[PDB]
Amino acid sequence: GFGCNGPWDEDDMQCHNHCKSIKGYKGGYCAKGGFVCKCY
Repeated sequence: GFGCNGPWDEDDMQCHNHCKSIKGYKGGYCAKGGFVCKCY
């Protein structure tokens, strides 16, 4: 979700911006074959 819609629809920036809006996270990217927005 959050832009991570598989290896043909992998919007890392959308995920990153989603993750950065959550207190305590620095960023994010698509993981698990493009299907998971992973925040860090």
